[PDB]
Amino acid sequence: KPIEIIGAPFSKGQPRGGVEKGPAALRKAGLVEKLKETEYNVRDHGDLAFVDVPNDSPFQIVKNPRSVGKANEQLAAVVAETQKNGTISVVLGGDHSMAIGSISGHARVHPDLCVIWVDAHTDINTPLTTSSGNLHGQPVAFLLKELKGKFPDVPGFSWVTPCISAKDIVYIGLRDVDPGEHYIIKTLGIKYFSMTEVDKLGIGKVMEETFSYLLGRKKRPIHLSFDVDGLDPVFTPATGTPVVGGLSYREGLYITEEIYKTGLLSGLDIMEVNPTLGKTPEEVTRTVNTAVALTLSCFGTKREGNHKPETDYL
Amino acid sequence: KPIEIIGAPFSKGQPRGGVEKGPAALRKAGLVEKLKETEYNVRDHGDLAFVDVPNDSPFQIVKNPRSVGKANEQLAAVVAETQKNGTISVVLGGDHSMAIGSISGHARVHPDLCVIWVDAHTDINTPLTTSSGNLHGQPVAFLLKELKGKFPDVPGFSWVTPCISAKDIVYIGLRDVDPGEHYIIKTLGIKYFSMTEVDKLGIGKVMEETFSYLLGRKKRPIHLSFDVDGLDPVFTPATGTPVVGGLSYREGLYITEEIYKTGLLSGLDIMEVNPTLGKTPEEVTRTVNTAVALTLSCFGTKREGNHKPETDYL
Amino acid sequence: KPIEIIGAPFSKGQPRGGVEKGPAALRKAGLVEKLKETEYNVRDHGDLAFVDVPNDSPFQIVKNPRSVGKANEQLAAVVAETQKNGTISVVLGGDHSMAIGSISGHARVHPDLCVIWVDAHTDINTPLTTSSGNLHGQPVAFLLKELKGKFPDVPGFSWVTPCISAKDIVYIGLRDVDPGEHYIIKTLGIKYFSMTEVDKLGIGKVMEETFSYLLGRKKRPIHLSFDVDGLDPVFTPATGTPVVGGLSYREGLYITEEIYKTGLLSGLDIMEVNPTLGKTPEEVTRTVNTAVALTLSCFGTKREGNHKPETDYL
Ligand SMILES: N[C@@H](CSCCS(N)(=O)=O)C(=O)O
Ligand SMILES: N[C@@H](CSCCS(N)(=O)=O)C(=O)O
Ligand SMILES: N[C@@H](CSCCS(N)(=O)=O)C(=O)O
Ligand SMILES: [Mn+2]
Ligand SMILES: [Mn+2]
Ligand SMILES: [Mn+2]
Ligand SMILES: [Mn+2]
Ligand SMILES: [Mn+2]
Ligand SMILES: [Mn+2]
Repeated sequence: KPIEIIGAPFSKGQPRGGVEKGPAALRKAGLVEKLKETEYNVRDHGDLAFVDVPNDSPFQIVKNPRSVGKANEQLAAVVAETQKNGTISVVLGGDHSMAIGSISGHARVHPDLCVIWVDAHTDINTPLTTSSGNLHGQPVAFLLKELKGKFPDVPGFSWVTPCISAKDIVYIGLRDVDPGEHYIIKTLGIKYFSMTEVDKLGIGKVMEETFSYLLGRKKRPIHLSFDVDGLDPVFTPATGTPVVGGLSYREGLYITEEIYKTGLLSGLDIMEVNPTLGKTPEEVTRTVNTAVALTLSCFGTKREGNHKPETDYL
Repeated sequence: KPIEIIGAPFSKGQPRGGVEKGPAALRKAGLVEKLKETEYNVRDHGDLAFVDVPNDSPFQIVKNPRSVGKANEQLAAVVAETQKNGTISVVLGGDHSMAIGSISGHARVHPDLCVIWVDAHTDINTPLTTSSGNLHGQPVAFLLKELKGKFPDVPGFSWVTPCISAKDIVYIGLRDVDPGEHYIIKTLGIKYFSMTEVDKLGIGKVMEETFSYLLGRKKRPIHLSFDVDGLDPVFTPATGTPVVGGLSYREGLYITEEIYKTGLLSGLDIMEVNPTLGKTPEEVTRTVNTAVALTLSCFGTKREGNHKPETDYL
Repeated sequence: KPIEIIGAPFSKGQPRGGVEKGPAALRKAGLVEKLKETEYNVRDHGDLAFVDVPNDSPFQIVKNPRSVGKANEQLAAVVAETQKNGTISVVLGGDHSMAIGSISGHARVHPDLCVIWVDAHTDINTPLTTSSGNLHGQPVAFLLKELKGKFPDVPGFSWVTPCISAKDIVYIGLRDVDPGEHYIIKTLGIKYFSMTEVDKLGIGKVMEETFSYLLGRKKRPIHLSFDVDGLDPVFTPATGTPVVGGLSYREGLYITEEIYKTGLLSGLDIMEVNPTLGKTPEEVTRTVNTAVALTLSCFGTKREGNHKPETDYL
């Protein structure tokens, strides 16, 4: 099966600059090279080039709506394309607002996909409930069907179509949820596992329930939108919104290990890696590497080790 | 339901100065303000003022017995009072020796309460088994019934009455127990979960067994005496007795989260926070904040998030 | 029951110098003294003195084969001796290649022993599958029966006899396995718990299955070969091969605590501690201490605490 790396050097989803340098560091850490060494065909599509919408006025509170709507429009197109040709799309990137485009382009080719969202935040704020207007905290809002027409239309997102419902998404890692965001997820009966659940249940049982809940009836494609801040700040210190008491490095690998085993991985999001937010070179390296490592886990790399088929090492 | 903050800036329970500055930093970190934002009525009773017993000679090994006996006498009175009026008493404080007074005053108004003691130490040394004489490591000894008249009477604790028995107390976090202390807890068949049990069982199952063991028959009030050193030194570095390999920040929040859900929280002890023991400002801040956070957990604040009832955020 | 400390300051098992300074630091940290304080008879046999084989040419890729074969030959003899007299042998040491000698000498006196191997690596590379030739990564290869005559004879290991089979060994901590190594352990149906299993199952259940799998039928002696790098780099930072996402300080104590309770501990290996690889004095101290602590756990020291029998502390 083929794999395609898509860089999405974008950062207008949030105020802190640096995330556009994300895909660049992930590659610099040998994400491709390493990937090639697995049982998958790798092809680097390069980093999409975004054209900055001049005079992008803030739609009420929502900031840079047109720049983000155009950036995501462009990507969704590219993702749909590689999905079309039967390959797995892997989106390295800047902020998490690019998930709007990634999950959209994916949904087109596979309208029956479900989403496993590993993040410390829900990112389900509507243009009406954000307190910052930063779009990187509203992706789920544009993609959900139930949240359709529950908020005014935004400059540039016209092209979007609420493709997935609240019964096809699952959260794992939540620990910092806004009042409104909590309202929406309790209102729409969305399935999730907050750090407290992860604590009570254990990561093993979490993944167990997440699959039987999303693949119970029909076995559909899986889109893994992984927000690097879903691990405790200790492991992935270089991000915009660190939040203590989160997933651990082991837990994050186990979650990507189990998803691999389901053989249903169709799309991936290695979002929020910001090479400029590390208090020391170490931290940034720590962060870029676990991101890399998490990605390789999604595509084979097992901790127990791996060996090439049909080869007798003795 | 009402809540009442009672500062007890005392520190003669142990040699290291600084803990009396405890309640002051907890408030400085917005403990009240934040508390108010929950579904509870908050009322700051202020910091009790302790009068130093002059010429307080050491009763054999036990040090500052009269100062501690008088400090705890004063508090017990105050705690009983707010307990009397039907409010939850929250004791911020200096050393853990003030637990003698807190649990006493509480016991009066509710003689059927049980105690969940999150600490790395047992603090069940009798004036006869301490090796330091520091009283902050003997609280349980004065409160237990079975340990009645098993040690000589001390200058100033006359007013105390062994109110609870060893079948109403539960330990969670133990990892540094003296020879004698271990003897006593094995002798009196006291229930506890040492870091090893927490390791074997998982925090989820720990809490499960702790409740069915203390609320199995009758559902009684719960007194949570939380010694901040019960978390690993990494999370709460500013204390008198750091001990590695302890509870983690997540575990600590889960323990306070579950206790909240039992709806039986009557008294709380946020003991041992020492603003002057942090190797760097960071450490102190780290410590004061998790202490704060643990307290808010006890009264509502959930990681999955919260929203105000009867309010339609859409 | 008696205990005997045997230093094996050897380091030709791997390229990085420093490990021969291992036993010296472990003792410098009071390993003996502390040990004495337990219910065991302690006797320091001192550090074996190894004679360097001059002109030790590399057998193909395998390096320093004669120096290592002679070093291990010497030790096996000493270990068999103290095992003979009915005492427990504790081998402090340099690299893990010395396990060949330790487990051999042990097997002689107790041919029915099983091995619990706490390590991040399998160390089951045959002189034919190593990529470095470093012997500290091939111990199991020489000791296994099934791997008999599957590789050419090496200069100096003639004296060895594949004494244990793949159904008497168990791995716990694996997270960095070579392709070949993985092949061998899957081929020989060897039992193990990789960090992923530890994650899914929990350490408690791990130990549970490890015992019922090795002591299910017959209750035999246990040889614990503990590779200090089996803990995450955070706790034992001073080693040759750090690997992230490994066992935690608590987990490591639990594993040694449970093995103690089985009352079957016959031999111990406190391998790989390298006092010269610590980025700061702290790290080395951190490392030497947990090593020490893990050892004391094997012989009694419980976290819940200990008290001397027949002594009424009241
Ligand atoms: N509540 C915050 C959410 S911050 C979004 C964090 S993320 N996961 O990087 O998208 C907001 O007001 O935007
Ligand atoms: N074993 C020690 C116990 S130190 C008490 C620690 S605490 N939890 O802060 O009260 C003593 O001799 O007092
Ligand atoms: N695959 C490595 C294994 S490194 C052995 C690590 S240890 N546990 O210290 O023996 C090799 O090529 O020797
Ligand atoms: Mn996000
Ligand atoms: Mn996030
Ligand atoms: Mn205490
Ligand atoms: Mn304590
Ligand atoms: Mn090893
Ligand atoms: Mn190793």
